[PDB]
Amino acid sequence: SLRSDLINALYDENQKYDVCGIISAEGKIYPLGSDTKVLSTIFELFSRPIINKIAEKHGYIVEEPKQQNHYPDFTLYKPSEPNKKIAIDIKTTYTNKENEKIKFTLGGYTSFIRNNTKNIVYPFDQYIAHWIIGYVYTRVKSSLKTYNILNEIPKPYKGVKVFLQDKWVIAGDLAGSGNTTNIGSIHAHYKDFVEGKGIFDSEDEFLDYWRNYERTSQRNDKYNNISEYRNWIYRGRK
Amino acid sequence: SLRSDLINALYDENQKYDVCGIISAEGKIYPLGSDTKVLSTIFELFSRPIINKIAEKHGYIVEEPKQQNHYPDFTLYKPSEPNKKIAIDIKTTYTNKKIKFTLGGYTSFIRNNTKNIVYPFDQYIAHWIIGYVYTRVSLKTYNINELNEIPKPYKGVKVFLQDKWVIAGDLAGSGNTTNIGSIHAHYKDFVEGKGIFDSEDEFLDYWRNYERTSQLRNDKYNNISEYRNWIYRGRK
DNA sequence: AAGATATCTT
DNA sequence: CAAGATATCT
Ligand SMILES: [Mn+2]
Ligand SMILES: [Mn+2]
Ligand SMILES: [Mn+2]
Ligand SMILES: [Mn+2]
Ligand SMILES: [Mn+2]
Repeated sequence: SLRSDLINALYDENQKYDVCGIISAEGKIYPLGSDTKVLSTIFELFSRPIINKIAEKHGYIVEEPKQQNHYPDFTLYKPSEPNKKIAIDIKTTYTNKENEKIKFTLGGYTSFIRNNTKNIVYPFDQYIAHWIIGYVYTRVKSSLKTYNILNEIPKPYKGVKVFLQDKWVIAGDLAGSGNTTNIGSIHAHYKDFVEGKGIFDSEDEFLDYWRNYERTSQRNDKYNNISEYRNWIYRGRK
Repeated sequence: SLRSDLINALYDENQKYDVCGIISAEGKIYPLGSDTKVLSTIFELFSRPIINKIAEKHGYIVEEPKQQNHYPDFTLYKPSEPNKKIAIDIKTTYTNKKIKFTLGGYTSFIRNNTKNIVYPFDQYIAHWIIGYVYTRVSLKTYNINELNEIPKPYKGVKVFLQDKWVIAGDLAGSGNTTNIGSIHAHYKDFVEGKGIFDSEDEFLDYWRNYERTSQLRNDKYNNISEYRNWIYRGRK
């Protein structure tokens, strides 16, 4: 499928190529930094050509937000099925030591999930799937000078791993951020995201949970986690 | 000076080079995107070796944050006087052809000496802003021989180095993330320092006492004139 | 002015 | 974990 081919292409590109710098049209290269702000951007730009190639191979149109601050990073759709759009979002996180547990922030829970056209390229109800291409990397004089046309240039990361999974599948029950009201993913090992070991039973449960999750702990008398939500649901949503 | 040599070096590097992609050790090039989140990152990495070069020429050690989410991008200090550090922070904004920058939070290091800062705030004697302004303009890969044909995600870029206080405005630059907003002016005003604050003392005091929401501010002050009136009322 | 867009630190 | 930080934009 488009999906099996997408993840295959991503997993494969990550194996065969290592980003190591920014290059100008004149051939001068500037090294990269080791913080997530830099790597998330690098990993996303590294993903863009692959995502588009595969989509074109499957007859899908690819569209990126025309305006900034609009989810998702990529919208894939066939003209023939305008209401079956697929949102693909690239997310990145780090770890100081490989194999440790990781967590991702999975977008806000007060924008498009609560409002059909809020901060999304197309209305939420036109997408039938929301995929997450998650990247994980172990943080790592040389990075201070410029280089000319590779191999010597030090790479600010170690053991980059990539996965593709449904957002609802890896969604957790605890916020991924406070003042920016983000859904938090499960806090588990990379293998757990690949195998889809989340906490919701269905996409509808994930949606209902985040659509009724309160903004601050002061959730006290509603629900703060999946167990409480199920009890809340059992009682009649009150 | 270090400042004049840095400003010059910045201008020259900007005139001489156009970043056009990310390159792998294998020679394959991925193009750049056209949003601030991407450009801010590129403009900053572009700034690093030059800031480091001039610092070396002047005998300053350069330190970047070891920890994420800590101001500033670059901490410079001479090995003899460690208590007189210079903070250099890169900021970026776009133009579809008057501009404004967010200038960092007003509830972190300026209210607490050790909050979100690499070194105590009181060890810094200067806070410089290297501002990049770009006019907003592929999904294919390229090789070295195709450098000149890689589409740039910007039509033109202008860079400036000014003191933070000098370009600071009086309205926030963000709400839930409580950032100071710069003045809303033309690129030339940032270069020439046509601010609103009478002094860095006034800038600091204004942002250290700016309330987070309009409700709170409406009892104190929402702009420069009101803060001045608040001062006269005895800071009450 | 308030709150979105992406992640991380305390 | 929560809350609030990191950078910008809508
Ligand atoms: Mn994007
Ligand atoms: Mn993304
Ligand atoms: Mn962890
Ligand atoms: Mn919109
Ligand atoms: Mn700290």
